[PDB]
Amino acid sequence: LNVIKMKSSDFLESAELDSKVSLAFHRTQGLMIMKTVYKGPNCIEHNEALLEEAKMMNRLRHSRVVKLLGVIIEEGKYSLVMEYMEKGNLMHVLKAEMSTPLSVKGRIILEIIEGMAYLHGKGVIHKDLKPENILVDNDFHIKIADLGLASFKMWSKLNNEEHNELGGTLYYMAPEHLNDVNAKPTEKSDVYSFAVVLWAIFANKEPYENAIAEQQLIMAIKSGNRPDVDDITEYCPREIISLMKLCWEANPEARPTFPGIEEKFRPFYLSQLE
Ligand SMILES: CNC(=O)c1ccc2c(c1)ncn2-c1ccc(CNC(=O)c2cc(Cc3ccccc3)n(C)n2)cc1
Repeated sequence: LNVIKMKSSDFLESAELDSKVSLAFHRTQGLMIMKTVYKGPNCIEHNEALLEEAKMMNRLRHSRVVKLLGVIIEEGKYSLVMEYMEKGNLMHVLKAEMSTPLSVKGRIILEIIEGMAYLHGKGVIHKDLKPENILVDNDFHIKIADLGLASFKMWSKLNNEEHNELGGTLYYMAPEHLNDVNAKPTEKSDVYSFAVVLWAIFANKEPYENAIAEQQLIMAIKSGNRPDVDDITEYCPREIISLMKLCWEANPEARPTFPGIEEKFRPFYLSQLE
């Protein structure tokens, strides 16, 4: 239940693509993901600040939030060890040859809502909610993550050491945050990202494929351009299109909270989707 101090000797591994990440087989505990944050020539000393922060992160415990299983804190090697989510990210599931049924998509949306309401209920503002931070297990249940690791203050800090040998977010970023280095993220910013995730779940693709240039898209979105609702070929219930439109509202105060989305979406899910 708690964070375990693991040793590098307890594993064997393999590389992978992510915000490096390598799957690892633990000698006695089985398959895990190891994210190595620092591998260096400098024995570092503030091991406790790194360990306490992982214990503090480990306090976010919910069925829809990725669990940290352990940490490797040793001479020149610092790694986060996490549970493996076997299907990868939500975009990989959506672009797969087999199509996800509407009932399973409905459940995925509800589970994203539950995860986000839980995080906001803990005073945690995600700032990069997007399909790559939504992980999927073999049963198609989701768990929200933060692969950039911005939420872990010291682990991010430790990565930026200079004796250490070691974007795309724009589509999901709320327009107040676009072209601004100082915009502070709010719960309503995450609600905006959820609306674009909602569109992508039904379009099975990334938004704005016809955008020629990044400054064009940034200026377009700020003037009120949104993902094309007509470019959803599959059937999206009118209730979800209405919700998507309310959540990407230009005015942040018009956007609902995740608890208010849950109250509306769950009865609809149960009555209309499964
Ligand atoms: C094809 N590729 C994959 O198959 C694939 C890729 C990455 C995977 C994975 C499978 N299976 C687990 N990963 C994984 C999970 C987490 C991390 C890094 N860790 C976190 O993101 C994290 C976030 C939190 C709590 C939190 C959540 C949301 C907002 C703020 C804070 N905690 C405890 N850890 C790295 C890899």
